[PDB]
Amino acid sequence: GLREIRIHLCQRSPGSQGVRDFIEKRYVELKKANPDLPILIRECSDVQPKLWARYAFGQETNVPLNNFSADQVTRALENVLSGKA
Repeated sequence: GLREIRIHLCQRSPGSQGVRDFIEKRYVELKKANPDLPILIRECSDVQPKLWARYAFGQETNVPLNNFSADQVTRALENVLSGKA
């Protein structure tokens, strides 16, 4: 629903299991779940799990999604990116 999603990950600061879940368990699944969702796993940048989005709405998103769980992040991605922002 957008131009790009770049998860900035790393292991450095506050992280989550929901994030981790997404990262491992849900990665290939969100890649298939949201076909039109560019998915790049990125490295050390800020705290830890930020959601970079650069939508085709042409808006920015770069945010610590530490508080959200595996499915919910992927669905929230769809929420946000296919038509939240």
